[PDB]
Amino acid sequence: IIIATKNGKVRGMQLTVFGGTVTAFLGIPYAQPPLGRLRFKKPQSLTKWSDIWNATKYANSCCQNIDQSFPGFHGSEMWNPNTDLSEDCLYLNVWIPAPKPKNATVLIWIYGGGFQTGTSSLHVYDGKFLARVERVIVVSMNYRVGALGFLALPGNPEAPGNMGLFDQQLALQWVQKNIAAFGGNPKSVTLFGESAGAASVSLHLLSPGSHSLFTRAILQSGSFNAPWAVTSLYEARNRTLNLAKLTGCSRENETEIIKCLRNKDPQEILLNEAFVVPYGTPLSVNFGPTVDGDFLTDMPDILLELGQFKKTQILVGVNKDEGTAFLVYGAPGFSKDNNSIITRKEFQEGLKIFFPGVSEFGKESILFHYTDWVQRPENYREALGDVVGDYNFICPALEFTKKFSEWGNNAFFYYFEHRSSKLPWPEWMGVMHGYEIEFVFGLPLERRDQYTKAEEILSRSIVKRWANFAKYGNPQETQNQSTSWPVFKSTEQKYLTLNTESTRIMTKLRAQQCRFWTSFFPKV
Amino acid sequence: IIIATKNGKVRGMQLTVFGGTVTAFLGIPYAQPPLGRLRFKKPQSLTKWSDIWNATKYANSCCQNIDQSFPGFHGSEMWNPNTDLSEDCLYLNVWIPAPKPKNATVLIWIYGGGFQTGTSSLHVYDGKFLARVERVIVVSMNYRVGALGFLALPGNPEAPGNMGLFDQQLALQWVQKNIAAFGGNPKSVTLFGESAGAASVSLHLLSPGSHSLFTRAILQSGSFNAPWAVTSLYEARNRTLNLAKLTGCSRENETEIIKCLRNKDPQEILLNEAFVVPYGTPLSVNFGPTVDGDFLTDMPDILLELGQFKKTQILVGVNKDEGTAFLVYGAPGFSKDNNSIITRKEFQEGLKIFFPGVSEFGKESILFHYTDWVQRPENYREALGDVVGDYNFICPALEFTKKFSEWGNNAFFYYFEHRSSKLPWPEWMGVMHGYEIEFVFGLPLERRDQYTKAEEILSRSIVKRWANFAKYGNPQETQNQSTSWPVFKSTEQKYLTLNTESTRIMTKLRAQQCRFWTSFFPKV
Ligand SMILES: *[C@@H]1O[C@H](CO[C@H]2O[C@@H](C)[C@@H](O)[C@@H](O)[C@@H]2O)[C@@H](O[C@@H]2O[C@H](CO)[C@@H](O)[C@H](O)[C@H]2NC(C)=O)[C@H](O)[C@H]1NC(C)=O
Ligand SMILES: *[C@@H]1O[C@H](CO[C@H]2O[C@@H](C)[C@@H](O)[C@@H](O)[C@@H]2O)[C@@H](O[C@@H]2O[C@H](CO)[C@@H](O)[C@H](O)[C@H]2NC(C)=O)[C@H](O)[C@H]1NC(C)=O
Ligand SMILES: *[C@@H]1O[C@H](CO)[C@@H](O[C@@H]2O[C@H](CO)[C@@H](O)[C@H](O)[C@H]2NC(C)=O)[C@H](O)[C@H]1NC(C)=O
Ligand SMILES: *[C@@H]1O[C@H](CO)[C@@H](O[C@@H]2O[C@H](CO)[C@@H](O)[C@H](O)[C@H]2NC(C)=O)[C@H](O)[C@H]1NC(C)=O
Ligand SMILES: *[C@@H]1O[C@H](CO)[C@@H](O)[C@H](O)[C@H]1NC(C)=O
Ligand SMILES: *[C@@H]1O[C@H](CO)[C@@H](O)[C@H](O)[C@H]1NC(C)=O
Ligand SMILES: *[C@@H]1O[C@H](CO)[C@@H](O)[C@H](O)[C@H]1NC(C)=O
Ligand SMILES: *[C@@H]1O[C@H](CO)[C@@H](O)[C@H](O)[C@H]1NC(C)=O
Ligand SMILES: *[C@@H]1O[C@H](CO)[C@@H](O)[C@H](O)[C@H]1NC(C)=O
Ligand SMILES: *[C@@H]1O[C@H](CO)[C@@H](O)[C@H](O)[C@H]1NC(C)=O
Ligand SMILES: [Cl-]
Ligand SMILES: [Cl-]
Ligand SMILES: [Cl-]
Ligand SMILES: [Cl-]
Repeated sequence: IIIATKNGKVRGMQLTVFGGTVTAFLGIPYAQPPLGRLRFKKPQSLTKWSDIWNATKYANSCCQNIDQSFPGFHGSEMWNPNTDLSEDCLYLNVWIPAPKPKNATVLIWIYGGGFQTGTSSLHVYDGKFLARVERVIVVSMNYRVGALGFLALPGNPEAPGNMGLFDQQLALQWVQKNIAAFGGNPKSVTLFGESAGAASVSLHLLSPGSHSLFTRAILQSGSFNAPWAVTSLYEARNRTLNLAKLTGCSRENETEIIKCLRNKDPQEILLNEAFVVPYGTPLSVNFGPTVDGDFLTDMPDILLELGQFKKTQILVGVNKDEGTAFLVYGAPGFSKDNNSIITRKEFQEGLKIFFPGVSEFGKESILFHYTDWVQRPENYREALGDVVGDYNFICPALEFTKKFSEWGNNAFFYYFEHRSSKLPWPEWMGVMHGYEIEFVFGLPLERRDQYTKAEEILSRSIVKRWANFAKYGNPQETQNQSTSWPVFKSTEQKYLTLNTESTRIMTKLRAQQCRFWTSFFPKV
Repeated sequence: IIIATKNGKVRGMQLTVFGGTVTAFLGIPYAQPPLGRLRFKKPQSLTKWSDIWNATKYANSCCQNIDQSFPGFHGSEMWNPNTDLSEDCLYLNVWIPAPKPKNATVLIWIYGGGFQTGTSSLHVYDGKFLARVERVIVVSMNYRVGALGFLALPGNPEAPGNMGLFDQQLALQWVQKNIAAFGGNPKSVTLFGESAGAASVSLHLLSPGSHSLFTRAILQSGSFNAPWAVTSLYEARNRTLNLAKLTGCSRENETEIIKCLRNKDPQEILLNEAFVVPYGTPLSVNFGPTVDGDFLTDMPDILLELGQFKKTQILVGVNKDEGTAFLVYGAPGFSKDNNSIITRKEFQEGLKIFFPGVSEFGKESILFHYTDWVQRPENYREALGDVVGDYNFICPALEFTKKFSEWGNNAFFYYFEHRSSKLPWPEWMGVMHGYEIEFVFGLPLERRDQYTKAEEILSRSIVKRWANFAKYGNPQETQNQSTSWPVFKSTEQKYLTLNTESTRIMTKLRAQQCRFWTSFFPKV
């Protein structure tokens, strides 16, 4: 099966899925390889080829450091790249239903990884189930991460910042230009992403250059107002300068720093990324989105507050235990291989790990809010995970949702509270960050895969809600006497819970905690 | 001029005021002298006399410690008793217009003094101007203060607690029974009081036994939810026991403690009051109102929250610099005789003076809220006064007013921001606690008295607003193109400013500060 695109012909492959067929185009190029003089620059448009480009396997993932904390452990290693790393990584994937759809709604996935890691080729991002079951087209792209994606010297087109966000945007344009040839509708495009991919989705809502490149947006565990999501101009300069220093690239002409940096081996850039900050945390985002005056015209908090964003429906959600994953990457007394009962003093040390440049009064105030017990051995263990999850993910998603909904548009908020029966991490970690993704992509619809029946049904329903959101702007499941998902409004603040037992309409998720993070904490 | 009362005849005296005449009955007894076996007991009803009781001078003030901090200084000494002290102090005063009114509205004054001091005979509480100018009747009473008024052993009728509040109540009853004989209307009775007298007024709103004894209420700089106004059952026991210890009255039968205490000289009781707490502040209320199960049936915060109070109009207000008066009674670096520029470290020490049993985190949180400057030498001096005024007076009055108004009734809130031209305290102390009182009582209407013309006019208007509140439930001045005083509602929270220049309608007095005291601080 060959499809003609604006730039040339591409050949896909056929896949058998659930007694049916999906056509996959894995590894289509969508920009000039950002090599040599192009390193650190905005992606450049691709020139046409003749002959048939073979899109029959996943392409290279972008250069990135890897999680080596737990070698041989599936819980961590499932997130590591499963394709060669290369600066030559600007590729995308298309999954289309078979037979070819006529005008299918398009779902475009943006992976997370803290803007430092990730790739579109992970097993948990495999778009074939969605294409099979919902007759949507799924698109996913690789975008540059780390310094190669986000090194910033404000205004300097040699290293303008946000390059990885421009990679995402050029791929959204590729879909606008090319997806009708695959039977897709460019006027019915939903972005969806998780963590940094969700924060990325939220920034496309703010970027004028992305306005016309999509219809609706889904934000899983992330948004651009999360404390890790946007690098200040101040931090970004300092970090670019530290990178320069660490690589023998300290200069006077700023364009001489970049020219020098362009001569370094990709691997020398990667090795030095960790150290550009004096004290990092497990949630460090050394190189991330900045206000560059191009993709992002002003501090995004100001844009959100004042209603300067694309007016459309949003679907937003978080997981019950967002913060737990992070505790075993540096918090004292924690371990994936025991129940991690910590003491008051370990808790206090843990705050120091997660809030390194925060005043002592700042830290005691967290302690004060989070240690008024209602004792129980796991009090402290549980509080630290909640601290981390509320501050970094839940309260920001909830605030993003209130502020966005205040300008008129329908918003839907979910609280995912199901722990995978296959989860390789311990029980105390609960409903972890990243672990709704496999339900969204329909992995439990595969009966061979060892999930329970209740999980198949949960996945089926979520897949239907996401597809209905995408096609119709309303994440209902209308056929099986399902709980109706109410609009989230800043007054009532209704949200839907997602779980195998009984799905509920509830109100004001984390009301007390978020008042602390959102109103008070930003003052310290 | 002789008037027959239920208990006997009383003779008054005539007074010349503003080219007219007022009749004064100064020193009418309203209960059995609470002496001997009656010490610490609820006031007992007075038995009739024959012959004419001479009410021609102020009676004894109740026993109390005196402010000796500034001998010969008018600023402090104007508040000290100006009549002999005696346990034989249960007397009241009546000022009536001449000629005798037909059915005049009645204004009943309850003095403050932290429930430890005060008397109805102060020059600033002289009811003759009000009687002359507004043709109201003014009543005022002495009530027991300190341990003699408020010593509590819950449930024990030898020392039940709240005796001074029962003194106030028996005097309200005396007015119900006797004021028609003076030309007054028992159905048109407004209580007004300042500081502890205002807190007392607010408790009469909660006490079922006071329900039928008045119509409306005015609260100047105080309410029962202020942090100093109600003694916990816990503190009260401890304090009664410490008093016992200090006087050689420690016993086993609790009624043996009281019997012993009844043998002590009044002066030995007074001397020991200060020490019943390990650490007091300048705002200490050693012996005050308790939940006694009689005057007060439950924790007053619960009563207010749940709407269990007399449904009527209230007029509530505070002064611009409530907290300053207190700083020269123990805060380091402060003095009435210099400009009291303190440093950060003095500020911190001052918090320790005012918040002695408060966690170190509690104190830094005050510091954090109050030291974000917009530097200026008087930053710290000003912040400490604001801390003290907001916490102790302004935020509680504002909260009382919101909560009361939420049950349907009209409430009016004022912010008194005029500094007396005659104020003997320094300028840095500004618009002090206690210094609206002389405007309310019309002292500036006396032209001989050295006040400015703008002050005469301000006093005239306030007197008219208070009298209109009392007579008609609406503190308007309707004749002189005055700013209309809007109802205070918990949404808009409109208040009127009182000053010589221009009177304003403003909103949400101390919004940021009170969120701190009212929502957050009670948690520490
Ligand atoms: C801006 O960067 C400086 C640079 O210091 C860094 O040098 C880099 C090459 C890298 O190795 C990095 O780890 C190292 O810290 C930071 O200055 C440092 O600040 C800390 C304060 O805790 C000191 O302990 C370091 O000694 C100090 N180094 C120097 C040379 O001054 C600085 O903290 C940073 N500022 C910002 C914006 O956070
Ligand atoms: C309840 O009262 C006790 C009694 O202690 C007091 O004895 C009184 C007669 C009087 O002189 C008073 O000043 C004295 O403090 C309090 O116990 C005291 O607590 C403080 C703690 O700061 C200690 O430093 C004292 O040594 C200690 N004394 C004794 C004998 O224990 C106690 O604080 C108080 N509790 C409450 C309810 O606040
Ligand atoms: C869980 O495992 C961790 C790591 O193995 C344990 O934390 C260690 O405990 C002891 C003393 O507290 C020390 O030898 C190490 O320094 C600790 N490591 C870290 C990173 O804190 C922890 O004790 C275990 N807890 C259990 C079994 O509850
Ligand atoms: C205002 O007066 C007070 C009291 O007289 C001064 O505070 C004193 O200052 C010195 C040193 O700071 C000490 O000798 C005393 O211990 C202080 N007394 C108290 C109670 O703090 C203060 O210095 C004066 N401040 C001025 C002129 O600004
Ligand atoms: C692409 O795939 C086709 C079909 O098998 C093959 O014949 C062709 O040679 C391929 N082109 C390459 C390897 O570049
Ligand atoms: C796809 O649907 C859109 C409306 O969203 C319509 O305007 C467009 O022409 C359609 N394209 C097809 C069926 O080719
Ligand atoms: C509706 O329920 C049926 C079973 O009665 C199931 O086969 C189907 O997958 C469900 N549809 C959705 C979208 O959940
Ligand atoms: C009360 O005053 C009257 C009038 O002057 C006087 O004649 C009478 O004796 C007085 N009674 C006393 C002093 O008890
Ligand atoms: C006083 O006015 C009241 C109404 O508040 C009325 O009921 C009462 O009879 C009046 N008493 C007089 C004029 O004696
Ligand atoms: C109204 O103003 C006049 C002067 O025109 C003044 O004499 C009078 O006291 C004022 N009345 C009140 C109640 O303020
Ligand atoms: Cl929960
Ligand atoms: Cl359901
Ligand atoms: Cl002010
Ligand atoms: Cl006016």
